[PDB]
Order: sequence, then C-alpha cells, then structure tokens
Amino acid sequence: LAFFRNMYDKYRDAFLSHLNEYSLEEEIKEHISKYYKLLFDYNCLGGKNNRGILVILIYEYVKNRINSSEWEKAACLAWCIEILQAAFLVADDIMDKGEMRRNKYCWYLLKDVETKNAVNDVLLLYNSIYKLIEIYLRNESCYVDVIATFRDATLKTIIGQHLDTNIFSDKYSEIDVNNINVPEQPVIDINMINFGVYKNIVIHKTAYYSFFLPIVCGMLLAGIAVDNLIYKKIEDISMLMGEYFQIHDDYLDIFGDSTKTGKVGSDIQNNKLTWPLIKTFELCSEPDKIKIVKNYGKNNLACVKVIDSLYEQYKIRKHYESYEKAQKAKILSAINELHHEGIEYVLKYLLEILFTGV
Amino acid sequence: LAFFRNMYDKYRDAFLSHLNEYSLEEEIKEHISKYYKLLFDYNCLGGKNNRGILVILIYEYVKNRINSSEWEKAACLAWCIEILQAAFLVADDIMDKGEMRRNKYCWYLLKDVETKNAVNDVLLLYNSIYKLIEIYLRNESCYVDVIATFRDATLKTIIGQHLDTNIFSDKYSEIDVNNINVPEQPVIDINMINFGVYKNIVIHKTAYYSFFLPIVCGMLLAGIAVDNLIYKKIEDISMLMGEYFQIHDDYLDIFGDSTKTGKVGSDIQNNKLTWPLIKTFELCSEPDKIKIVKNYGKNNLACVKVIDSLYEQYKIRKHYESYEKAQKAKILSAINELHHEGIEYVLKYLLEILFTGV
Ligand SMILES: CCCCCCCCCCOc1cncc(CC(P(=O)(O)O)P(=O)(O)O)c1
Ligand SMILES: CCCCCCCCCCOc1cncc(CC(P(=O)(O)O)P(=O)(O)O)c1
Ligand SMILES: [Mg+2]
Ligand SMILES: [Mg+2]
Ligand SMILES: [Mg+2]
Ligand SMILES: [Mg+2]
Ligand SMILES: [Mg+2]
Ligand SMILES: [Mg+2]
Repeated sequence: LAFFRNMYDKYRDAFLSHLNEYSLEEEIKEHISKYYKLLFDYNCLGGKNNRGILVILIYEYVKNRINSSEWEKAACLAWCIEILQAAFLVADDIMDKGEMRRNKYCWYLLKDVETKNAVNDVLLLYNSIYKLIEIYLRNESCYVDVIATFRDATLKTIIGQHLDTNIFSDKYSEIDVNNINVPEQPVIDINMINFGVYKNIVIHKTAYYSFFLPIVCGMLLAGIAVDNLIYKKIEDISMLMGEYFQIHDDYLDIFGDSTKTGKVGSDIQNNKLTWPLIKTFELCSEPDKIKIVKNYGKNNLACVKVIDSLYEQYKIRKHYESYEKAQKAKILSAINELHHEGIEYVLKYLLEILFTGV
Repeated sequence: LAFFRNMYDKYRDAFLSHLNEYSLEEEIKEHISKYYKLLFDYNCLGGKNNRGILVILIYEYVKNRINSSEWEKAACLAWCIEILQAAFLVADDIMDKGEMRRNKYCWYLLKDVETKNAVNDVLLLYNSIYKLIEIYLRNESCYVDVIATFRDATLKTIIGQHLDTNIFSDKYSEIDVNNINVPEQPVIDINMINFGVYKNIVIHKTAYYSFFLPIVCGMLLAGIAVDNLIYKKIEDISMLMGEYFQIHDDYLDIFGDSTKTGKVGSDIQNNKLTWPLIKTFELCSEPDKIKIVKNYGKNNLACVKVIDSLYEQYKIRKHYESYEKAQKAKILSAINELHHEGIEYVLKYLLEILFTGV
C-alpha cells in the first residue's frame, strides 16, 4: 500500500541486473546502466499510480490476509502495470506530438534521446515487463494466464490507438502504397462523430489496460479461477470506467490547468474524436457545424480559438458535470451487482480517487 | 521452402480472425481488416526467409521423421520468426531513416501510414507473434520455454540496436533532461573504433535472433532437453555466424547493387560503426583518419564519396574476401564440435545459402 512506492528500486534493479549479465565489455555495461536507469526513473515515476494501487488493493481485499513474500509478487505485477503505462505514454507522446508529460519534457524530445531512441526504448520497457514477471512468478500457477492477460490487454490498446489516430483519415472514407509525398490535410468526417464509435475507441484504448488488466492480475494472483463468471462482470464494469475516465481526460484537454494536469491540451489541433466534439455536434446549430468542420484539426491558433469558444458557448462544462453524475451512478449500479464485498469496496474507493489519487 | 511459403495465409488469417472478434462496429471492422492485411502482406513477404527455413530444417533433421499436424506447429514458429524480422525491419527503417526495403518504399514513408502508425504497427506485429504461438502451441510442453526464448532474443536485439544507434553519441564519451533544443551533430569517437566493441554490437543486434532463436526453437519443439550442454555450443556458433553475417551486411552497404539487395546503403551517412570503418582505421594514415572524422556521419553525398573512395584506396574489398575465408573456417570448425550429424548438416547447408537463399 505504502509498500508499493518503496519497492520500485527493487524491481528496477532486478531488471538492470539482468542487463548486467550480458556478454559486453565493462565500459559499455556501465554506459548501458546509466541510460536504462534514467529511462526507468524518468518515465515510471511522477504519476498518480492509480493502476498499480488497484492491483495491490484488489489483491488484499479478495483475500483473508498475506506474507511479505506474497506481497513481493503483488507489487511486482503492480510495477509492471506502471511500466506498461510508462511505455504507452512515451509512445503516445510521439504519436500525438506531445510537449510536456508529468510536468517535464516528453522523452522523445530530449536531444540525447530523439525519436530513434524513443521508439527503441518503448519496446525495451515493454519487454522488461515480461522479464520481471518471469523473475517473480515463473513458478506460480497463474504465470501463463498473467502473461496472457498483459498480451491481450496490450493488443486491444494497440487497436485502440489505431482508431484514435485514423478514424478521420482518407483511409476510412484502398490504401495507396505509392504515395510517399502528398499528405492529407486533416478534416473531420461527420459519419464518425457519434458516441457509438467514440465508445469503441475509448474502451479499447483505455478500458482494458487501465481497469481490466490490473483487476484481473490481482484476482489471478489471489488464486481465483480464470473460468469463473465474475470476470465477465468485471469486464463490463471496466468498460464503464474507461468511458468515464477517458471523457474526463478529454474534458481536461480543454479546461484543465496544464500545470495541474502536467500536460498540454492538443486534441483539437491533432484532429481527435473527443467527447466535447461529439456533445457540441449533437447540441449545436447548422451554422456552427459548418464552423466546426472548417476549423477543427487545423494547427492554427485562430481556428483552435473558434472551437474552444463554441465549447464555451454551448456550456460544455455544465454538460460534463451532468454526464459525470449520471455515469458514476451507472457505474455504482454495476459494482453492486458483483456480490463481492471486498472488490466492491476497492472499486468504490477507486471511483473516488480516480481524479485526485493517493 | 515448399510447405513453408504456402502456410503464410493460414497464420496471417488466424491472427486477423482474432482481431475480427473484437467488439467494434461493423464498418470499423472492415477498415481494420483492410489495413492489417496490408500491414502483414507488405512487411512479411518478399524476403529470403532464411531464418524461417532454418527452424523448419532444424526441426526435421533433429528427429527421425513427422505428421502434418506436427508440421503445422513447426511452420508456425517459422512464420513467427519471419514476423519478428518484419517487426524489426519496420522499426530499423524508422531509426536508420530508410528509403527502400525489399525493393519497395519503407512502411513508415507511406502517407496513409507515417511514423505515428509505423510505431503502433511494430508493437502489433510483435504481439501477433505471441498470440500465434498461443494458438498453435498452448498445449505443448515447450510452450513456456519457447515464449521465454523469443522474449530473451528480442531483449538482446533491443540492446543491440541501442548500441548500434548510440555508440558514437555524447552520452558515451550524463543525459541532459533539460535540453530539447541543441541537437548534437554526429561525429565518430576514436576509442570505440575497434573489433571488440564491434563484436558486442553485432552479436546482440543479429546473432541471437537470426541464428540462436530459430535453432533453439526447432530443438525445443523436437523435444530436446533445455538443460542440455548442446545449447551452449549452439550459442557460440550463433555468435560466429552473426558476426559473419553482419560484416557481410556491412560490405553490401557499400559494394552491393541496391536493386539486388533491395535497399539503399546508409551506414556512413547515419554514423554507424561498421566493419569497413574499423578496418580502414587500422590500416590508414593519420591524414586519412582526419579525413575520415571530417566526412563520416554527414548526410551529404560528397562526404560519403570521400569515405567510399578511402575504402577503394585501402583495398577493403580484398580485405573482406580474406575475412570471409578465415571466418567460414572458424565456423565450420565450431560446427564439427557439436557431434550431432543432423544439426551439422543443416548448419553447413545454411552457411552455403546464407547470401543467395532458397
Ligand atoms: C512499439 C511502440 C508502440 C507502442 C504503442 C502502444 C499504443 C499505446 C499508447 C496509447 O494508449 C493511451 C491510452 N490512453 C491514454 C493515452 C494518453 C493520451 P490520449 O489518450 O492520446 O488523450 P493523454 O494523456 O496525452 O491525453 C495513451
Ligand atoms: C518499439 C519499436 C522498435 C522495436 C525495437 C526493435 C529494433 C531491433 C532492430 C534490429 O534490426 C536489425 C537487426 N539486424 C540487422 C538489421 C539490418 C539493418 P541494419 O544494417 O542494422 O540497419 P539493414 O542493413 O538491413 O537496413 C536490422
Ligand atoms: Mg493519443
Ligand atoms: Mg495524447
Ligand atoms: Mg487527451
Ligand atoms: Mg540499424
Ligand atoms: Mg538500416
Ligand atoms: Mg546494413
């Protein structure tokens, strides 16, 4: 619980210790270690760690208490999720052309790193996960299923980003394998602006790895049978939380202090299907849909200001407040159908600190 | 090459079929399918497939013959290696700023793709491997070890590229987390120009995934005990072949026909530690080391020509011929110490078609 934040060095060093036994000259081993120590420290730390904590809490309250050897396996899984998060955020910042993350410059922007290194380093963080899982859970019975869950959550997240990045592109309105020169100028597509499509995306890009994966890890580790019907109930609660979480992420993109959120809002300029876009479209007048189509997705201050002002005009802040209230209720209703008092507590607890933390 | 080249569609479609069962609207499922079918087709096909073939041949000759159900598991592992190769090459081309690969434009250059998609797609190809391995070998006893081998070969390759890309950088002569502005202009470092360091790199970036991984897969699948002392003999032969193979790759970078190799030589402009660089440095005069340092790593045709002409002047073509002859001998000497006539045949056979194919 507090156990968690202090176990970081243990797992970081376990992994770095694997690197250190490679057949490399000694000057090179030292340099590798400096680099990969910074990679982990810079990218895994400084987060709210809600996904990691969720593995730890699910583990405790699924059981009747847990020795400090069993805790070591729990916290390992917990840091793996936080490393997965690190890997994804490094990648997302390359794809979304990010500036700031957790209040510092994005990894890929550092001049001793650059994109060439950033990409390589994503795949390293990602694989570190499974090396760590092998070190601490090779001999557990859930081993194969735990690595199977990380794998299948990751795949859903990958398709998730794929749609996040491409739902408005010419591709989706045959792929031209001879064009390496003429870039499409980003333009929204009206057919795609609807909650149905938005849910598909947000569920795949967020719900599985942020909520399903950590919940299922804890349970798997605590001995709960994979075949059990509680998993399909957990999957549906995970879908609702992810929707709830991502829409909040989208709200912060427009209305959050970039010093408080740690990052800079870019959804409009990057042509993203976001909840405020969809809500404004279902509420606004025809003259304003034209105004939306001719200003969205353009990396141009005056165009962005048009869209932000429409969001002020159509009182989107008030509409969010209203959504947050209704969804929180749909979610609590789903939690109370689990009939498991421990998980129910953890999920209610999570639902409260989802935006604060700690 | 018979069974193998025709089983592609089977494994491609298995995986695409997994994607198609995701909870997505039907118009999106169709678009996903077009895209991911092209991703596989465009990037897995058109290679010499030497690593795939090596899994198949090791599998046959380790045994006394194999039903078409057991062949299905073999060819699966074989295509997984070729998919791994595909994933790596898509990545390498982003990192090395590639133009052409297997005689077509690099994936990341296509305008419907771009880097943002290329990166996402690498992680998808990579994860497709383990999904496929689960489909066809979940119930085999070597399952856990086979996925353990892919994982540990990939890690070595990642550190391999890391050194390939960074051996000459200021990092390696402390990383500044506040510099996003002053990009270092690439310049060689004299201390690093030596075979010792070169071996470290080429072994990690090539030897493990191109030779050790496919050999060890076949053996694992054929029931050979993981603990056996034949594996450490196989590892050392793998190091010698990888050195042999990569040096040839480096030679082709300057002296190969870009229509025959399918790619454009870029080692000099990208500031790479290559075998010809090291050999020229061992042989050349001080006025030419200055000439090397001034012109290497600059993305400029006239600078590259200066270095190419030094490579002509110092008769590097003849020096390669000489290396190829001695190493081929060191390799055959190692093969003959295996005391296993089947593997010995496959490895001798591989050694011959390593540059032609088929
Ligand atoms: C092999 C290298 C390829 C690996 C790439 C795997 C793709 C997974 C990364 C994307 O997954 C994400 C899911 N939800 C959230 C984010 C954060 C951002 P947003 O969702 O773009 O709004 P933000 O925090 O800036 O608002 C990222
Ligand atoms: C997270 C996304 C990145 C995932 C990390 C995977 C990086 C591993 C790439 C290793 O790639 C290669 C290994 N050996 C050989 C080559 C031949 C190339 P080069 O000579 O090394 O440029 P070529 O001459 O064929 O162009 C490539
Ligand atoms: Mg994004
Ligand atoms: Mg983003
Ligand atoms: Mg956002
Ligand atoms: Mg390279
Ligand atoms: Mg290259
Ligand atoms: Mg090369």
